[PDB]
Amino acid sequence: GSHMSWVQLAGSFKAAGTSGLILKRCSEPERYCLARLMADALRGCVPAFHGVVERDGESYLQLQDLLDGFDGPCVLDCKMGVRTYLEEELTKARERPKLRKDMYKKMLAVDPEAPTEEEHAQRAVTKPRYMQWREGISSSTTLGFRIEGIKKADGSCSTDFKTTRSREQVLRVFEEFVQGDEEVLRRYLNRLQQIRDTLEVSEFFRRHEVIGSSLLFVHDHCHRAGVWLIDFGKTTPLPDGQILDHRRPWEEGNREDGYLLGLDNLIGILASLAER
Ligand SMILES: Nc1ncnc2c1ncn2[C@@H]1O[C@H](COP(=O)(O)OP(=O)(O)OP(=O)(O)O)[C@@H](O)[C@H]1O
Ligand SMILES: O=P(O)(O)O[C@@H]1[C@@H](O)[C@H](OP(=O)(O)O)C[C@@H](O)[C@H]1OP(=O)(O)O
Ligand SMILES: [Mn+2]
Ligand SMILES: [Mn+2]
Repeated sequence: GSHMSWVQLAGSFKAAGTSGLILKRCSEPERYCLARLMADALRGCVPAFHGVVERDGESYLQLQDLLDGFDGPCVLDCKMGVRTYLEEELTKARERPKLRKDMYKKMLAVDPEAPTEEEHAQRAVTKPRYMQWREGISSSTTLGFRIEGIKKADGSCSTDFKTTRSREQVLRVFEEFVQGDEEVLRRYLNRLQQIRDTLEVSEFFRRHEVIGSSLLFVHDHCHRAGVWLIDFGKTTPLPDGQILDHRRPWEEGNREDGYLLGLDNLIGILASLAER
């Protein structure tokens, strides 16, 4: 049905006046990206962007509500890429470190031996250090994606995936998500194959570093299944006609995100599940 229906039964999102739409707090990087994407090969792989609206003295993206076509949708959010922070965060952490006390807490909780003696003394870590740690205990570093959350239309949700890392651990999350619906799994795989094909020919994709975006998997008990790319808040244009392959390893300077390494692995796991 609608994401704000789920929000109410359970941020940056607000109910839209028009049926089938949702509002997201406007950010300049994401507005720029959605405008380019409506004219790109990837047009059909992202939510429709209808422009910006003002609601209580604040700018919102008018987006397609991806849940609108579905009867009580199941949603899985997959964060894509081997790297999940911009390179400029590394520069800022060196010259002008913003110590994050919150990120220290989240880290200790998962692994008490993870922080350094100095981080323990600071009770605080830099964003890049926190994000690099998150990448390594999840599947991000090795597979180039990670499961972030699952939501169901009753309000039922889980974000308990921070140590979901191995190929087989990831497969078991998708296995439980699709609940033996062969039609949903087949439609997901067909959609991911067509998405990969579109990304490989996209003018937008070859010219942009795609960081912190997700693949949103949506299905219902009527066996309807869709997948879309979302969240272009950290997607940045490459300088002066530079391009990425989105598969080669990230080395500070080269701006590689491993997006397609992730997608390749995600397709392989779903193809493996389908043969189980
Ligand atoms: N167009 C959409 N239609 C329906 N639901 C959406 C849409 N965009 C986002 N959502 C929902 O909102 C969640 C958060 O989306 P998104 O990542 O764009 O926002 P965010 O505020 O940057 O969140 P995060 O900090 O987790 O990255 C998604 O996982 C999904 O459940
Ligand atoms: O907004 P801050 O806290 O600076 O960063 C969050 C980070 O706290 C979060 O960690 P957890 O997912 O909570 O472990 C992962 C991302 O949502 C990240 O947001 P960006 O993707 O960088 O915009
Ligand atoms: Mn996001
Ligand atoms: Mn985000």
